Amino acid sequence: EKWRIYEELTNAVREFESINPVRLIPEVGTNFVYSLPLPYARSTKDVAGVKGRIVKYGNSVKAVGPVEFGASDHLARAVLTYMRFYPEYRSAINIRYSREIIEEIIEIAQERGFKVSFYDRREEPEEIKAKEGATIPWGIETAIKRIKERPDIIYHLGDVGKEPMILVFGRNPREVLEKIKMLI
Amino acid sequence: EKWRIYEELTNAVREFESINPVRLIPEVGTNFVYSLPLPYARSTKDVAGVKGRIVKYGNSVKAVGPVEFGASDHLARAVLTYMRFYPEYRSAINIRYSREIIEEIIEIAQERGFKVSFYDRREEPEEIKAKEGATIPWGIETAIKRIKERPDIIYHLGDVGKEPMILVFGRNPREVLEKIKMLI
Amino acid sequence: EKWRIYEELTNAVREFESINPVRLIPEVGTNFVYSLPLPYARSTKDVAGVKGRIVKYGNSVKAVGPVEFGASDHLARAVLTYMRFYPEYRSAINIRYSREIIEEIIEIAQERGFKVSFYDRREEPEEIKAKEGATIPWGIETAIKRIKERPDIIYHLGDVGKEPMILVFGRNPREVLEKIKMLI
Amino acid sequence: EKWRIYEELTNAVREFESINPVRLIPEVGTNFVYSLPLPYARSTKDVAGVKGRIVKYGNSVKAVGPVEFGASDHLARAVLTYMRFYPEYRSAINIRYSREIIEEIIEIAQERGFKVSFYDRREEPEEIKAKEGATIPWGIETAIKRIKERPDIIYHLGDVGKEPMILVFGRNPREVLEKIKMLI
Repeated sequence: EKWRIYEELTNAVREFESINPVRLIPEVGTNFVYSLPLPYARSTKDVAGVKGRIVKYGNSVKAVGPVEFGASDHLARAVLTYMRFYPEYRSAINIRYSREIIEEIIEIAQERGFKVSFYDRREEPEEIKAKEGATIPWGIETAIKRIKERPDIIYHLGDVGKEPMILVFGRNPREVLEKIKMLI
Repeated sequence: EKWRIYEELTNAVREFESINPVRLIPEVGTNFVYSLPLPYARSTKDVAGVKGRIVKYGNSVKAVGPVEFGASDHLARAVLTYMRFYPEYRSAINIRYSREIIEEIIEIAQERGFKVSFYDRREEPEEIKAKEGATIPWGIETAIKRIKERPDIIYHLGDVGKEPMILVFGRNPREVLEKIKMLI
Repeated sequence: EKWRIYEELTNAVREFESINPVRLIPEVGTNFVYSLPLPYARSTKDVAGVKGRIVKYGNSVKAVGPVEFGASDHLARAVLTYMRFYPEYRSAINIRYSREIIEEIIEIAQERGFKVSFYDRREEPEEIKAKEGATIPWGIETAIKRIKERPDIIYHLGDVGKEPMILVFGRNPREVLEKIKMLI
Repeated sequence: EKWRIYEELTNAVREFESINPVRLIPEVGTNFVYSLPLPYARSTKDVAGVKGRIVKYGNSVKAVGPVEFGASDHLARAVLTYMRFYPEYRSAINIRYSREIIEEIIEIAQERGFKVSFYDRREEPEEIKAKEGATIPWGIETAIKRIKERPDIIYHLGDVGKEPMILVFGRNPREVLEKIKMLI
């Protein structure tokens, strides 16, 4: 349970840093999470993330803090919502978006054969926009229901005051880290 | 020169953290800078900033790294451009924007008596939007030329893929930190 | 009553076309409305407007339909809200926005002792954006409260899916049209 | 040639009004154009359109002016670009966008073996946004290349200051109008 979660993620984070993925880190920082399995995964508190995320350091990246349950808020909701459809995928990571990265992700998905969906906040029902915290889950579902298969990659373009993101899911941190490795 | 710059900023950053300004930290992180005086201030390399900025940690903030020249890129250009109008103001800091913070900043500026200007990227000439790195300086000038006096505070609302910011300037880090202290 | 209104608006409209203000017409078309008096003016049905508005023809403008009560809706609701603060200002017109046009208006505002204000859908709380047709009222109220004087001109920039607009008011069509001319 | 074009578009327009498609008209108004043939169709001047377009009247629509060559500009440039890829598709119409309308189009697209594509001004390089009237060509090219088939319908969501739009094409006005009807 918990220890295994804390160890596997803590390792992935260390390896993530070692491969030095600077071009992939957004401005808000990258968080890498690993949730508890259902039905115990009821809140972001049940999901382990990097406290302070991982930010661009010099010509490298740095995890500001240690792995702790309740560390991540936005990515946890995403993975948590995603589990409502694929309960085995309790790991995820958010990386920077840009034409190059997405084009290159598309190509690789094409090759290694795996789905990528998305969601556009411009197509979001005002009412949902109104309710706080309802947007991230809305996006995940929209994206998930968009295609027929399971999307390993879900992204969205920017919106007023909000930057674009690329989310990549895995059943555990090692698998997530593996997709990232490919991206290079 | 340099040592004095490195010391004064390094102290302010330590004090900034101590006052624990979590509500004021944006998602992209807060950077606090102190530039070299003209004519030596020719690039962001001549400006000292926090490497990795200062991010929300727990119910607090944390400066990811040490103070170094060339640490800041976006705020340095802002302060650098600002100096073209008020060469004595080589310090600045960017904090989170929101109705509350701005309303409260307005009120205080009213009280302690000091100017606040702004710029809107929606009123930005396409051509400028086109040239990379020309936007931050454009904003600063627009904001500076907007009012007749010197604006200690310059902010801007969000835009597609970009969040809103509140910039506050001072002639040195101590003065900047003092405006922030008031904000509480 | 109604006849005096109908006659006046109908004449101002005919003269607006006559002066040929093509560059001041927006893509959505310009509308010119004149409301009944308080408390009669209880809805957009109590306001007279151009059916099908006035639109760009060739290198000229053209009124699409005749003046009728209820013809307008948006511009009508705007003047309705505006009358809560200045009951005698029952006439208004909406014209194309542009840096060039708006600056002209400023100059003239200064050169003629007229006041101009604005509002921003970005500073609009999400809650209000959720209630259909609650935005126009919000805008007008916002712009009027932004200054102590009565704003003859109220504008706003573009928003996702919505174009910028400049609304000019007056006691009657003559006053309103009278201003258009200075601008021209 | 020109007369056959004039006559056909003029009749389709008269019938469009006749079917009363109010809910399918945008605030900027709907235009219906029919171009000459390649290589004759060398500019928007070689394309026939509704002067002053067709706009919303009451609970009905109305053509503001007669059919003339060069009447259109945007819709005309769109079909011009579209003809570089499908030379025989010289007719097009632009209609109001909305989740409800677009979904209907999808269903019908599926239920009638028609293809639909789109473009996004957000994925538009800043360089292209800088060159006046280079966006429409960009959009059409983008949407057409997004899929291997010919897209009968090309749409796009709203952008700052610009509304969303759904463009439907056809070999001639009958084909185009023919589709509008299914939608209705």
